[PDB]
Amino acid sequence: HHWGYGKHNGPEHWHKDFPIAKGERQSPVDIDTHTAKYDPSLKPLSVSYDQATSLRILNNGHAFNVEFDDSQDKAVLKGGPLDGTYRLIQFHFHWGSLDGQGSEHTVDKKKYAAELHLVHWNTKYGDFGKAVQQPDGLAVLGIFLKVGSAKPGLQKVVDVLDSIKTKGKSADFTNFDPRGLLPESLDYWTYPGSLTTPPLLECVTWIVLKEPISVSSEQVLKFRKLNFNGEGEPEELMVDNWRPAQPLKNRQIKASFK
Ligand SMILES: [Hg+2]
Ligand SMILES: [Zn+2]
Repeated sequence: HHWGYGKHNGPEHWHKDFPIAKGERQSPVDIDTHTAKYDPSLKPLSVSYDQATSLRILNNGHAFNVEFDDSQDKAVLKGGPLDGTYRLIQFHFHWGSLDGQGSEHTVDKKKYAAELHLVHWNTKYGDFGKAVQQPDGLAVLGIFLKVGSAKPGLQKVVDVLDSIKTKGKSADFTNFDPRGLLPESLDYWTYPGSLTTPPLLECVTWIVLKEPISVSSEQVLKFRKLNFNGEGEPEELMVDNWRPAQPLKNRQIKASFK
């Protein structure tokens, strides 16, 4: 029926409705740190989130998205391997049922507890919908989360989850600062890829940060209390909403560091 992460509608079934699932630049991928090419020409990343405007948080049935006002250049990403300005439209997470899994990208086969995706679209294309029709239409910042100390800047998100337990529910979520989720260093790996959930469009320039942020056991625990299902339906815990690593094929992963 509709895609999901269960045994009957999970990642291994996606190709039937979305043939691109077996494409040439699918994500996520395993990052082999020993064959990644240090590219000294890669410029530093420029994250300008000081004027970001969060608007709402929403349980969409596969994750929860925090949406931002992208009608103007308020929170943008540029620099790095990018040409042009990309606007932040939303961020979400992928997590596991256990601390030993949850991330989509892996480093030398290592899986993290979760992975944060900050989705941006290339402004030269006018809107998000037009951006998804271009090979350089999107830029996604991937940040790994490991279990340890609590992340202060993440608590506001955790506290509001109670209000959006089921699919379709949303809540106002203004004045949230995404800078509170960034690690200290901006060193990264980058390769050409795709969205990790259907439609799985190959329009993404992935920028995966080398340094993960840490969150407490109690913080990721609240993520696991969300439901894939809508209100009044049989409860299905929202856990393991991640896609397995895909073949790298004819692609080179470049590192901004050495
Ligand atoms: Hg595309
Ligand atoms: Zn994602």
